[PDB]
Amino acid sequence: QSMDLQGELDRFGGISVRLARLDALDRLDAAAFQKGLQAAVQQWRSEGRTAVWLHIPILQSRFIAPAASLGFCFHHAESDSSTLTLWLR
Amino acid sequence: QSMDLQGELDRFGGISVRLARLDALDRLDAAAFQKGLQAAVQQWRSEGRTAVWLHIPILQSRFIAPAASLGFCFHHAESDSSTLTLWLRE
Repeated sequence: QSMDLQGELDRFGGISVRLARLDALDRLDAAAFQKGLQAAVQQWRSEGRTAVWLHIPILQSRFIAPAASLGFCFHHAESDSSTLTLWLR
Repeated sequence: QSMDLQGELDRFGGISVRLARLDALDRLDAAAFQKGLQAAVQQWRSEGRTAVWLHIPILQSRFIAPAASLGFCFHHAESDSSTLTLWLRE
């Protein structure tokens, strides 16, 4: 198998990933994340999820560009974190 | 012989740095940017500038965490770019 992103389903059929839960110790390599996020996104499409949300603390921003390469864009940012989203259907 | 960050002086005595300008070909190493940013801020602080605003296209987000390590925080982030800031007047 492969990387468990610990996605939380919301009431609108969407799914949320927080990097503070997934990589609590800030030890996760960006390329490995890209690989896990790519595989997760493929899975979440074929189960008819509506959207994916990625919440990324500022010091963990290494995860943004690889997410972006997969379609994610900025929704908003607080001073110390950002939230990215990918619309699915 | 420090790296030129190609800062743009605004009308309020602050500096804008735009990664679309500084690294148009998307070839600049994140660590090299950090070292250059650090030095640039020393210079800007010494010359009494107001603040720094960093504009960073989304695919170039490797530059954020290093900026953050020097005290920058998000100002705004939407769509395919984000903006970071560091207030210099203490």
